[PDB]
Amino acid sequence: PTHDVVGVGFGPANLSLAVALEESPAALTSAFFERRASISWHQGMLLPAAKMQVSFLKDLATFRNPASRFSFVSFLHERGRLVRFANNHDFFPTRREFHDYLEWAESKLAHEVSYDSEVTAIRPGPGRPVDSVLVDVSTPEATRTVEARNIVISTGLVPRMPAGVQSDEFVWHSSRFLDHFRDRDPRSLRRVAVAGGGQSAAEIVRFLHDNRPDTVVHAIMPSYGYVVADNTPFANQIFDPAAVDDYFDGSKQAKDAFWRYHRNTNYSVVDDEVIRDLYRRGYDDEVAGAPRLNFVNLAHVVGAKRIADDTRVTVYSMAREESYDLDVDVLVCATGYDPMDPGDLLGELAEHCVQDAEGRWQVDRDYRMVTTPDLRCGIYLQGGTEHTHGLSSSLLSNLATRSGEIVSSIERRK
Amino acid sequence: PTHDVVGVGFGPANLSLAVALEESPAALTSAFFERRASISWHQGMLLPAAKMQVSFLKDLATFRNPASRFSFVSFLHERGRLVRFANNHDFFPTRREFHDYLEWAESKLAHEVSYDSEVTAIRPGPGRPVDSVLVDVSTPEATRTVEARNIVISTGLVPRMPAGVQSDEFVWHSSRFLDHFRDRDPRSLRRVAVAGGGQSAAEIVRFLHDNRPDTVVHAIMPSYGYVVADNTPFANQIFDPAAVDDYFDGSKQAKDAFWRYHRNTNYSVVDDEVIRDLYRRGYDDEVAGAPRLNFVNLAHVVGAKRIADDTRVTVYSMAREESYDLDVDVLVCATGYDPMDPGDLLGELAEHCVQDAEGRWQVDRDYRMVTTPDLRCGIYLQGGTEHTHGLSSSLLSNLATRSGEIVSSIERRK
Amino acid sequence: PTHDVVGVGFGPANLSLAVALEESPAALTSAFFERRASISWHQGMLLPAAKMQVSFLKDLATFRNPASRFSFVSFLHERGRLVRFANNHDFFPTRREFHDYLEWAESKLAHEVSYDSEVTAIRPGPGRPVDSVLVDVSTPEATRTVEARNIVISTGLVPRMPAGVQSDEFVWHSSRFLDHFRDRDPRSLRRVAVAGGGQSAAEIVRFLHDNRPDTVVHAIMPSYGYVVADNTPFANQIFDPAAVDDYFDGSKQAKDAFWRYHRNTNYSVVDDEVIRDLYRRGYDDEVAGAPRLNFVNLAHVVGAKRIADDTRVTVYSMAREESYDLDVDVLVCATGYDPMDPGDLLGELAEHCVQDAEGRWQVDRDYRMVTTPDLRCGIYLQGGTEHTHGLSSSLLSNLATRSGEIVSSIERRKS
Amino acid sequence: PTHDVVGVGFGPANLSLAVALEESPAALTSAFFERRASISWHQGMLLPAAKMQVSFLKDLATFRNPASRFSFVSFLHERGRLVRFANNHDFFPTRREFHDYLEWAESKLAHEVSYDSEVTAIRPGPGRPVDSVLVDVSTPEATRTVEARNIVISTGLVPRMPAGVQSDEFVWHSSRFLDHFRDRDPRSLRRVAVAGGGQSAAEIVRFLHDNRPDTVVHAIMPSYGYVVADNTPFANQIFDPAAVDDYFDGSKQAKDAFWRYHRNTNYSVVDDEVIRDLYRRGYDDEVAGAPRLNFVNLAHVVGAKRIADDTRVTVYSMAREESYDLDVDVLVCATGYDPMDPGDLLGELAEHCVQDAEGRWQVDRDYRMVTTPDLRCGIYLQGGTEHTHGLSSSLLSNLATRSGEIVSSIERRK
Ligand SMILES: Cc1cc2c(cc1C)N(C[C@H](O)[C@H](O)[C@H](O)COP(=O)(O)OP(=O)(O)OC[C@H]1O[C@@H](n3cnc4c(N)ncnc43)[C@H](O)[C@@H]1O)c1[nH]c(=O)[nH]c(=O)c1N2
Ligand SMILES: Cc1cc2c(cc1C)N(C[C@H](O)[C@H](O)[C@H](O)COP(=O)(O)OP(=O)(O)OC[C@H]1O[C@@H](n3cnc4c(N)ncnc43)[C@H](O)[C@@H]1O)c1[nH]c(=O)[nH]c(=O)c1N2
Ligand SMILES: Cc1cc2c(cc1C)N(C[C@H](O)[C@H](O)[C@H](O)COP(=O)(O)OP(=O)(O)OC[C@H]1O[C@@H](n3cnc4c(N)ncnc43)[C@H](O)[C@@H]1O)c1[nH]c(=O)[nH]c(=O)c1N2
Ligand SMILES: Cc1cc2c(cc1C)N(C[C@H](O)[C@H](O)[C@H](O)COP(=O)(O)OP(=O)(O)OC[C@H]1O[C@@H](n3cnc4c(N)ncnc43)[C@H](O)[C@@H]1O)c1[nH]c(=O)[nH]c(=O)c1N2
Ligand SMILES: NC(=O)c1ccc[n+]([C@@H]2O[C@H](COP(=O)([O-])OP(=O)(O)OC[C@H]3O[C@@H](n4cnc5c(N)ncnc54)[C@H](OP(=O)(O)O)[C@@H]3O)[C@@H](O)[C@H]2O)c1
Ligand SMILES: NC(=O)c1ccc[n+]([C@@H]2O[C@H](COP(=O)([O-])OP(=O)(O)OC[C@H]3O[C@@H](n4cnc5c(N)ncnc54)[C@H](OP(=O)(O)O)[C@@H]3O)[C@@H](O)[C@H]2O)c1
Ligand SMILES: NC(=O)c1ccc[n+]([C@@H]2O[C@H](COP(=O)([O-])OP(=O)(O)OC[C@H]3O[C@@H](n4cnc5c(N)ncnc54)[C@H](OP(=O)(O)O)[C@@H]3O)[C@@H](O)[C@H]2O)c1
Ligand SMILES: [Br-]
Ligand SMILES: [Br-]
Ligand SMILES: [Br-]
Ligand SMILES: [Br-]
Ligand SMILES: [Br-]
Ligand SMILES: [Br-]
Ligand SMILES: [Br-]
Ligand SMILES: [Br-]
Ligand SMILES: [Br-]
Ligand SMILES: [Br-]
Ligand SMILES: [Br-]
Ligand SMILES: [Br-]
Ligand SMILES: [Br-]
Ligand SMILES: [Br-]
Ligand SMILES: [Br-]
Ligand SMILES: [Br-]
Ligand SMILES: [Br-]
Ligand SMILES: [Br-]
Ligand SMILES: [Br-]
Ligand SMILES: [Br-]
Ligand SMILES: [Br-]
Ligand SMILES: [Br-]
Ligand SMILES: [Br-]
Ligand SMILES: [Br-]
Ligand SMILES: [Br-]
Ligand SMILES: [Br-]
Ligand SMILES: [Br-]
Ligand SMILES: [Br-]
Ligand SMILES: [Br-]
Ligand SMILES: [Br-]
Ligand SMILES: [Br-]
Repeated sequence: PTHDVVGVGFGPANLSLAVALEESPAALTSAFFERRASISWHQGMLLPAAKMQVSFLKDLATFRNPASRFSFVSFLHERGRLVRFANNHDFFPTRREFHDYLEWAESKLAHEVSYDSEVTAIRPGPGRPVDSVLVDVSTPEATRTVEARNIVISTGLVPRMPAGVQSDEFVWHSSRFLDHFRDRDPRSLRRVAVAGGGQSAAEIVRFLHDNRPDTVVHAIMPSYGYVVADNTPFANQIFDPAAVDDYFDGSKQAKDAFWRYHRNTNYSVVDDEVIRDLYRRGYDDEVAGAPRLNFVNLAHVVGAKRIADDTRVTVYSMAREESYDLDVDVLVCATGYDPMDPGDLLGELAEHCVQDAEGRWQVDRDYRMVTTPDLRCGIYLQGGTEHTHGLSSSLLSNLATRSGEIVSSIERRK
Repeated sequence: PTHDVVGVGFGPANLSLAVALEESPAALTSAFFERRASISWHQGMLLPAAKMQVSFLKDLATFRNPASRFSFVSFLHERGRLVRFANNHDFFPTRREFHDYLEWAESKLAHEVSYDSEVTAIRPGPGRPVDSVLVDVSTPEATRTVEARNIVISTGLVPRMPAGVQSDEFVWHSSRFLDHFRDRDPRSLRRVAVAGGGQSAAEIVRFLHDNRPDTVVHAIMPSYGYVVADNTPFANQIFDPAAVDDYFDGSKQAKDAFWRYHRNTNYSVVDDEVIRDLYRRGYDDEVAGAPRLNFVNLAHVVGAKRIADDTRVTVYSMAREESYDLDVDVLVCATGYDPMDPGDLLGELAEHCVQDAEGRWQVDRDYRMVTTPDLRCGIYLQGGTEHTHGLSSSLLSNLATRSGEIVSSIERRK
Repeated sequence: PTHDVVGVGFGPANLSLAVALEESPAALTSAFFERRASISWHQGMLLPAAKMQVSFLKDLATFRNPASRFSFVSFLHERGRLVRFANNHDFFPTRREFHDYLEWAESKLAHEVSYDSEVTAIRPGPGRPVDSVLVDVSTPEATRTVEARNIVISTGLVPRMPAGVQSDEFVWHSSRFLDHFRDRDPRSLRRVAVAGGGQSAAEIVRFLHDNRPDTVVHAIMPSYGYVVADNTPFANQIFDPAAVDDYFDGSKQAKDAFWRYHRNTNYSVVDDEVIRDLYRRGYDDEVAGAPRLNFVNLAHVVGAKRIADDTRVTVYSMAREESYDLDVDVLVCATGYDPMDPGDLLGELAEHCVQDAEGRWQVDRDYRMVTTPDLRCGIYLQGGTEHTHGLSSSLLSNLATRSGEIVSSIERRKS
Repeated sequence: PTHDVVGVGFGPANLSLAVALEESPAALTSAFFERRASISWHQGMLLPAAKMQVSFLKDLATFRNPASRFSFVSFLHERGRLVRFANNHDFFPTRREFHDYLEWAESKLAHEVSYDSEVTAIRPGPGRPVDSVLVDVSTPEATRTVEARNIVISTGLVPRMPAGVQSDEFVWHSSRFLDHFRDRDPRSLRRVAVAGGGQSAAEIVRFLHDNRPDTVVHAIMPSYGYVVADNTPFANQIFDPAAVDDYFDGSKQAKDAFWRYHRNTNYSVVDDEVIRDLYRRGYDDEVAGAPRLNFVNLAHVVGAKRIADDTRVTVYSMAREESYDLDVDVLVCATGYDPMDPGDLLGELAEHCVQDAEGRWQVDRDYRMVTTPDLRCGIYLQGGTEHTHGLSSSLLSNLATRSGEIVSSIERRK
């Protein structure tokens, strides 16, 4: 049995794809595979006060269909919270609530996702021309293979550690913060270093300050202070559906300009309110004569070693041009992520995929990889399109339209 | 041809009723009569910067049906302004845009509304007990009559002038502000008095200040300064549909408590931002050495007379306990409105309508007037229920649910 | 040794006064008596996040002297926090910081305040007409009497419990919340009722929510929800120095209008940010499926009794018009305060103080009590002037000007 | 008569110097020369709604002396506007008010500034080593020379036009906008192009939009939309006096990091409120069906020519890598400024001043130019220290401390 489309991974991107498929009048068969036991949307960073970075209007479907049964508003309504929510006058739900929104949408779906199912490889199906791919799925029981005309790869961002630093028992990447943190002894983390100057770093430092009154925190970052995230209406336009076209059709020079001027809409920056809350906390501690937040500015973490009961963090100071050591209990690296890269999954097929001069994957406007003529199957990317489609690639800004264009593309070809 | 329901007036309340009728699976016949040529939603006060006092989520239908084709979001989408709107991160549309929303919703409707049609009386149909009512409609050419099993009266708020003051060519009620203003010679309104301390008074003063750089304005109000409108999330819960119950089922003592603590949510109060804008304007004028805004606090307007080229306003000062005259070109009375009273329209029918101890109409929870067995046809009120249903009666807070409850009620009895 | 002026109590008002005395070129002798061991400014309510309700510009002196050594700005500078503070862009200091500001100002003063000194009575001095008063001061060791040509009474607001409810081991007035709370065992305050819909009530409920995540709280108040405090610029003008004139010279009618329209600038109301924080808290608990905040609206606490291990709170519901019992661990009554009353302290001198029709003290514009000719000794009130001077009387809005006007009055009358 | 110190220019920087001199117990003689007839602080850009970018606490003296007779608070008090101002709860005065503050401070000063006096050169005084400088001052009547042991150069930012574009009758630099705007006839500026994406460009566009209702405006800028200014509390720390030290003592690596991460605090960025107001204006025009603001993003102005009665602006589009002509009435170039150059008055003395490797003036922390032993007189810079002291140089953030440090330095060496 050969499916019209198979989705690899089940985060928000393929969820919105599933929703788009259901709402389309086109009769398309599909299967989705998620390695984890259920939807798990950055649970390691589901901190108490964490808030979405996208407006509730930017949900699974609303921008494409303003009367979707899968809209965030529909979800508030069935939960009996729409009125309460509207009273609050906040365009930004909590991460906690949005996570519930995802699970609610998944349940509503007619079709069933296959959990505990890791896709291990994608191989060319039989014959010429190649009209199908073979998808190798590993369950905890048994391995198997499914066949599909089209495949949609949406496996998410990949944690990135500082060069020369490896994750270990007392060294964590931010993505795994709560998983480690909930599993400690509550008074065996009196000294924590957090590396990074982005949203993750800021939220973790905030949480630590708010959690235990006696934790001392070292916030280590290359800038002189947190840099504000730009979420003013015009800059935010780069996430408009039409701005995808502008980036896509634009020259390399124009693409560079988007990054030069507007990377501060998302990368290595912190939300205004979180910055102000941290600043207020620092100020009040100073007034109380009990400083706890140590901001190590203009600096990078360059190494970590466990020495007896201490995690020894090597810090490079850009001001002094020298390195030194800080001793803590745990090092949290909030040092960001690498883009989704379909390559590692593609091993058979990658040689049917065209690269550009700088060796990156060519991708069509409709998120479809560029292939050899012998490949006729569709390979679509949700994620990993930073270089072709722009800053919206890893974000929640454009779920409805992106998923819709992919579904239309697939239909247009069947 | 006897209609299931006839709507008198076509403002937002009956519009939402029309929408509720179309979305209901119940097959109900209806007709709507509006005395004006088209939807005309306080156009006299459609000032340049005027904002809705209610969230865009509080539209014609969303609270009842979160995926209505008549939602504000659907409107934005069809106009191609949903993305732009979301980027603004403002819950409050402009009055101008909301007016366009109403006209858009009216056009989408399958039913056609009858314009230029004034309802002049409502009479008992032929029968005992009465199973229908007759509805007299006057058009420019003819007069006719319509028979209905239910009526819904939604005529509006009635302009109220100060005691002992009659409107005039030089003495305007705020409701007609732009009708008189528009084409009045600019060089002829150098001195304007505005009576009142509410949202209407504040917006008019602001507009005058913004629009002619030489007008001198006297803002006359009983308070020592504008009182802020309470729109904090808890107080705003009095407009929750569950709060309608809470008022309705509550004792007279409880009802009085709503008004004594929370009338500040709507009556005789001014929006925070409008207050601050006025204050900023006054401050800057002082800095510039050119005061323009004269605030006559602890005061009321008690009379007006035209004397040669001057409108002479008699002001009573509470502080001094005396009266004095103030000469201006025009007096604008932003002195508020009276609730909608169905009584005039009913005439003949009033007698089968039950009153309470204090002489007020009794109304069931579903907005249906209490009648004597002599009457079995339904008379519903959208407006004029301040005493029975509470502060939401004249407002836009609860359109979707009240219209829905009325439609359900009519279907239930049929 | 007869002093020109004696101050009873040493809160911000009398501190203000001490500052005004020092800055005045007039050579006036003065003594201040405070019952407590040191300045103690509503310490029972010094909660972690508590913020001033008045701008830092409304400090001890700035409105009268823009370049005072006692300004809040000066304080920030000396503490090396002025630059940091400026960057925060908030006009409202924390209560904790403001408390440090007061202590700092007191230390800088050339005068020394007598602490642990309770004023127990004020008596007519010798002779007629009375040219001085005698101030009875009780210390832990001894008792003594001092003599003064003028006296300034500034003893502060007085806690007010609900009628028919008495403070106790398990029934606290908000003013003493942290006093009691810091003593009790955490696992023993699982159930708390808080009565009131004002700033105190709201702050206490937020603190409980934020500081113990398994505490259940019942917020009992007469309104349908918290009412917002009006702090918009025009309404705030009622606290302007000139508005004190406007209230004072105005008829009863106009005085009543101030209260009818603008009592919501201060009484029985809650700051916008605190309301939204509480609302956010409730919302997030509902999402998590773990409700903890129970808002009991349109209601009054009418009684409390201890029954075994439970504090039984009798609540009257206005909606239903019945009463019922609610069991908790502690009842906190955030039910407000009564105005300062110079009455009790005055005793005999009250005979020489003139009352109005409704039996209240007559007070001149300069805060001096109206007296018969048999008394020429100045009695000034900082507090307790709500009926003559208006809503600024118990607040921090007008410290600089009021203190300055009292000092000027005293000096104008010395000669 | 040899002065201890001579100030060239009398803007806020030297004004704070004059104040610092008067408050210092040191008896130092001084003279100040200003080319203009009076204090003239960017009057070309004194637009109606223009706000300070710096807090009122950052005034001429307060950070140094919290109880200065020259504080902004003292100013408000004398003008009887301290109470009113505090009620507003806005840290940012208007530019108009601040200008009045300057003039007020200048009048209070005991010292008398010499206006209409343009410094044309600074030359070494007699014999070696030079112990004084000679300052050539040109008045409308005559030219004279004064002698001084120290000199403070504070001549301000220098307007910078685009490469290939010259100011003219219909091509204006933003600095002269009001001077130019005012003579013109309203009916003659129906089409205006404004180049730039910074605070100047944004304010000018907003003013045009607000001041005429028919003007069509082309906003031409290299970014995809306005970039928000970073004004969050850690970011404002860059301007702390203690941060001057951090920048000064830091390596060249560290210095680069300040600019890389935090130039957005000031350069090529727009205040949050101004951005939202422009966005609101664009939105309402679209609703009204009358678009007037044309945002020409990802673009540069590269030439201008007058052709009959139009100004032909050549625009380069990065997106299309192409240029085209845009015809208008006036081109306003809001393309920024070039930092103060100590060097152009310096002439011969420049031989005795030390450059570094990249050819830049060496400057001591106390703002004094590094000289050979042949020069012993002090040359101080307020402005032109971007390289050595950082982003605070042209700004108002640090007037009190900078002026105080310079006064102390001069006293110390005397
Ligand atoms: C803490 C935090 C918070 C946010 C964000 C990031 C982070 C780190 N983001 C960005 C983030 O990229 C976005 O929110 C989504 O996670 C993107 O959804 P995806 O479907 O692309 O992948 P997603 O990252 O959700 O995961 C895809 C799934 O594929 C699975 N998978 C991987 N390999 C597989 C295999 N071989 N076989 C089967 N399954 C496999 C993974 O297990 C995973 O569940 C964000 N952006 C924004 O615009 N607004 C926001 O609020 C946030 N919030
Ligand atoms: C300037 C201004 C602005 C606002 C508001 C009021 C005012 C004065 N309001 C309140 C206002 O009542 C509400 O917005 C609606 O107008 C109420 O709808 P009805 O449909 O109930 O009245 P209206 O909307 O007043 O409906 C009445 C209609 O009936 C017609 N009519 C009257 N008599 C008739 C007859 N005999 N025969 C036929 N037709 C007849 C009238 O022509 C009119 O069109 C408000 N509230 C809120 O919550 N948010 C807001 O933003 C605003 N905005
Ligand atoms: C929790 C809280 C918080 C605030 C406020 C109230 C409360 C309850 N207030 C109002 C308050 O009234 C004001 O801040 C000061 O307390 C008033 O100064 P007095 O100096 O008038 O009172 P207090 O400040 O009450 O001064 C009275 C002193 O006299 C002493 N005393 C009493 N009897 C004595 C005796 N017989 N002998 C000697 N000493 C005696 C007392 O011990 C006390 O120290 C306020 N207002 C505002 O405008 N902004 C704000 O931010 C706040 N904050
Ligand atoms: C529209 C606008 C608005 C602002 C700002 C810039 C602009 C363009 N700035 C930055 C600006 O640099 C600052 O406000 C001051 O103008 C700097 O003072 P100087 O005293 O340093 O320059 P400034 O230009 O003010 O003074 C220079 C003076 O020297 C005179 N002069 C030059 N050469 C001379 C000679 N040879 N002989 C005699 N006189 C001579 C000039 O005539 C001029 O009066 C700012 N920054 C900030 O932090 N917050 C803010 O709000 C603003 N606002
Ligand atoms: N509440 C939410 O919804 C939420 C929460 C967290 C994250 N997110 C999202 O997750 C995505 C990624 O955010 P992120 O914060 O996790 O990463 P970033 O990629 O946004 O964070 C990286 C930061 O660490 C710094 N860094 C790199 N190497 C370092 C080193 N050796 N030592 C110290 N610091 C170092 C970076 O500096 P430089 O880049 O300058 O070199 C940068 O400041 C974003 O889209 C973000 O919005 C969302
Ligand atoms: N951060 C700060 O600076 C801070 C903090 C706390 C307080 N304060 C100040 O101190 C002053 C007083 O504030 P406050 O909140 O302490 O007291 P408050 O303003 O007088 O409020 C008292 C409240 O209790 C209610 N109440 C009275 N009896 C009740 C009963 N039997 N049951 C339930 N509720 C009852 C009152 O309702 P009704 O009046 O409607 O009947 C009112 O809501 C104010 O000036 C205030 O701003 C300042
Ligand atoms: N209210 C106030 O107090 C106020 C008002 C105005 C200005 N200021 C201050 O004055 C200083 C300068 O502000 P500013 O806006 O005038 O200067 P600016 O910050 O340098 O802004 C210059 C802008 O023009 C752009 N640009 C340069 N060449 C261009 C070209 N050929 N075509 C199109 N665009 C071009 C720049 O782009 P790129 O940088 O990307 O190259 C930049 O966006 C700041 O300190 C500022 O805050 C204050
Ligand atoms: Br948290
Ligand atoms: Br968004
Ligand atoms: Br709901
Ligand atoms: Br890890
Ligand atoms: Br483009
Ligand atoms: Br689509
Ligand atoms: Br609302
Ligand atoms: Br759209
Ligand atoms: Br009228
Ligand atoms: Br307007
Ligand atoms: Br008048
Ligand atoms: Br009269
Ligand atoms: Br209802
Ligand atoms: Br319903
Ligand atoms: Br707290
Ligand atoms: Br205030
Ligand atoms: Br400081
Ligand atoms: Br107690
Ligand atoms: Br008055
Ligand atoms: Br005074
Ligand atoms: Br000279
Ligand atoms: Br600032
Ligand atoms: Br003043
Ligand atoms: Br030209
Ligand atoms: Br020019
Ligand atoms: Br303007
Ligand atoms: Br550093
Ligand atoms: Br740079
Ligand atoms: Br163009
Ligand atoms: Br400095
Ligand atoms: Br200094």
